[PDB]
Amino acid sequence: SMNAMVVNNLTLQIVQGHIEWQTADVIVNSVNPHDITVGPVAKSILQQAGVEMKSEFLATKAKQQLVLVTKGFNLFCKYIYHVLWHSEFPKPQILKHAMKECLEKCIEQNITSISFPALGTGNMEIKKETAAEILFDEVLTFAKDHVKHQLTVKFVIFPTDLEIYKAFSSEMAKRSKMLS
Repeated sequence: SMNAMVVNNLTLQIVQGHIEWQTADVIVNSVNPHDITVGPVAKSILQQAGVEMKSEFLATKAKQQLVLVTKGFNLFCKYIYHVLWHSEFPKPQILKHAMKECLEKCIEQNITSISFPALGTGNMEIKKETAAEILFDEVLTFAKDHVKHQLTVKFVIFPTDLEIYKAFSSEMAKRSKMLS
């Protein structure tokens, strides 16, 4: 099935793999803002990035939002964008607004590649198809509003999350057909 598409200066890719083993300018984490040590993506990123990443997260948080930015530390990225799942807001709203914020931050920081997990999936509030719709909506809106910005956006799906992979790939194929 489809795993990559180009929309003007934006390249969209779906990859089966480990988010924490990516090389990209930015890797996106997904956390409970009060405790970054739980959840499959968060635990993987924290293990790979190392203890100094948690220290910087905590220090930055104490100085203070939907995205908190740290260095990559032992990840092969320059920055980590930590999406903060604040408990008091509806999850679909957080997903949409955090995606928009991440993509704008890419322009702010001269980012050429950003790798996301299957953001917004694996909870009880958002259907996988809904998460895919939201994410693709925001990436395509971004491309329409910032046509000049060259960016590779990759969604990295855990290799055994086959249903999630199918949902993202189906959404890609639909978007590609709409655009052709």
